[PDB]
Amino acid sequence: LAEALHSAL
Ligand SMILES: [Mn+2]
Repeated sequence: LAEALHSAL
């Protein structure tokens, strides 16, 4: 989830 958020951002 951390990196999902990074990509989303
Ligand atoms: Mn990242």
